[PDB]
Amino acid sequence: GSKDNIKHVPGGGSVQIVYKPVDLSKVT
Repeated sequence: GSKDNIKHVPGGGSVQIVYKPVDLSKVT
């Protein structure tokens, strides 16, 4: 019913490290 089932990746971490490493600890 479907072609080759082509994969699409709108987002797979491609977005850019959204999770910021904690910078607050850095302040000390």
